[PDB]
Amino acid sequence: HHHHFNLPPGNYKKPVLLYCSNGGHFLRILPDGTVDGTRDRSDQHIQLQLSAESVGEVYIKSTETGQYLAMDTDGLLYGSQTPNEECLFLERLEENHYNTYISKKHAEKNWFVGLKKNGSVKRGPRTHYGQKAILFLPLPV
Repeated sequence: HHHHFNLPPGNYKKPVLLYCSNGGHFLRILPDGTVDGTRDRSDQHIQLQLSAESVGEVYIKSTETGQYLAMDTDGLLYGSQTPNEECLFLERLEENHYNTYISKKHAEKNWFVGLKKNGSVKRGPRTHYGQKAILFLPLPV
């Protein structure tokens, strides 16, 4: 147990857009497996479906391509065709409002899903508690 257990109130009944408070980008998983952010609300690759695998642990899946968000051994996010250990994230409430996603595999290292102000994803080791890059709001599609 390396992290707190404050959980967000939302559920996984329907797909969502994961809006990053840092630069206002939506998390996107492109067909080729690339992960980044875009401000284009009409983009077809920002619709994501979350599912609970265990209380507080989720998969984040592209509804358009079926790919799973995953963080590799060097902290880089990628789209995986199949669910694996790198695809589980600890979904937590942060600052009493936002959702944060910590890599379960690398939870002890405090590696988060984060977006920079320019729309590029942050590498795990460059993220940490306290940043704006790690704060997301799940918006209904």
